[PDB]
Amino acid sequence: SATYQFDPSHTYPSFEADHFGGLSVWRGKFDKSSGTVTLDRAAKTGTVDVTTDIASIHTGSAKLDEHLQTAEFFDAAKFPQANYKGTIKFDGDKPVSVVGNLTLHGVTKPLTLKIDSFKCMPHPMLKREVCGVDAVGEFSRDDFGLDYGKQYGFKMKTKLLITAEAVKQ
Amino acid sequence: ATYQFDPSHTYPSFEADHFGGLSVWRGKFDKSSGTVTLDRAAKTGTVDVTTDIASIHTGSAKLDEHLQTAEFFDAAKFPQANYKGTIKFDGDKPVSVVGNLTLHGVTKPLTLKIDSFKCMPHPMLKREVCGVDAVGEFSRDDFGLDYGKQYGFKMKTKLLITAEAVKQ
Ligand SMILES: CC(C)=CCC/C(C)=C/CC/C(C)=C/CC/C(C)=C/CC/C(C)=C/CC/C(C)=C/CC/C(C)=C/CC/C(C)=C/COP(=O)(O)OP(=O)(O)O
Ligand SMILES: CC(C)=CCC/C(C)=C/CC/C(C)=C/CC/C(C)=C/CC/C(C)=C/CC/C(C)=C/CC/C(C)=C/CC/C(C)=C/COP(=O)(O)OP(=O)(O)O
Repeated sequence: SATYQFDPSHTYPSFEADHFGGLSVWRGKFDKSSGTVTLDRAAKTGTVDVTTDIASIHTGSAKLDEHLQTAEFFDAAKFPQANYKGTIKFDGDKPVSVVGNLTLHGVTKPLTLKIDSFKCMPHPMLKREVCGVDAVGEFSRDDFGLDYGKQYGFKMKTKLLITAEAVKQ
Repeated sequence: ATYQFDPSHTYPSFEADHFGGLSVWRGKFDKSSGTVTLDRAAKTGTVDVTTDIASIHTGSAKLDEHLQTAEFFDAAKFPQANYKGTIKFDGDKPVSVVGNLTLHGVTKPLTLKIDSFKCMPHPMLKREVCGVDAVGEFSRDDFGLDYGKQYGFKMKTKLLITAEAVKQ
């Protein structure tokens, strides 16, 4: 069993969201995350606790970024952070998913992240073990009270593409 | 027909390796512009697009600035990347763009696969808008961008392209 702290400079949730009913895909990410992983490879368990600052969104449009902070969408004044906690599941000898709960826009809903890749190595600078993952999830944003655009043909399905690296304490 | 890219819905996003599979860097370039031609009867069309290197966003300001330097893109020398290509149709629908990318002053062949294509009247502008999601992949060392190669970094770089163009 081991405890690791996410390296913010290599931990980001990226997303994909719909524009105009399939016209194109909005892609972007949140720049500021932090948290902790625990992993016990021999017991085939582990956990994640991660927090993302909503104000750190980047869409490519500074105007959209600022607009999404308002009460029409994230209401970042009331809910500055999103938080995910979950239990790591293994399939064979490697982690394969995290089953847990996301709190976004003040609302808590189930969310499972599938782990597409997992690697551990000695960190080229800090020396201690660093574990890294690529993971994916999807949710319907209206389940978190985020239904803007629904009345105009926008699809609520939101994809998450997660980069994370965590360094053993 | 001729269409101008709407910069606010046109972005090349990317995926790149970190430490030989440790994780995936994701980001995008925020500023692009250009033009599409489409003759859907004749089943042909073209793309001409330019992206500003200084518009890169990776989530890490330190990395964004390091990428500008002569160690990587050398934006003082080469501020823009430019892609031109010919649209191919798989019948009625565009399916790919076959062309050339100029990146870091080097021109190489690059094919973009079109995963989705839709045209519709634009809500606000009241002219036709066409939109695509497209993908491509290249090896960055083919453009002289080999940083990290000595240290196990993979050179395969994926492009995930969002584009919307409004009919003139
Ligand atoms: C071993 C190890 C490393 C283990 C770890 C394992 C692991 C999997 C760890 C998890 C790590 C991490 C980082 C997890 C992240 C978890 C978190 C907190 C996730 C939540 C992320 C989050 C905040 C998601 C929100 C996503 C959303 C809803 C984004 C916004 C999408 C968006 C752009 C919607 C469109 C809105 C609008 C208004 C569009 C219209 O455009 P507009 O320009 O106005 O004009 P037009 O009129 O043309 O439409
Ligand atoms: C009808 C219609 C709409 C038709 C249109 C069809 C169509 C397909 C149109 C195309 C539209 C568009 C927008 C096309 C775009 C084409 C263009 C010009 C594409 C080029 C984009 C471009 C500039 C690509 C470059 C991508 C690259 C190489 C990005 C950087 C990758 C990167 C971050 C690599 C990592 C490098 C390093 C050094 C990482 C290590 O640093 P770090 O992790 O901080 O370090 P350490 O751990 O030590 O701290």
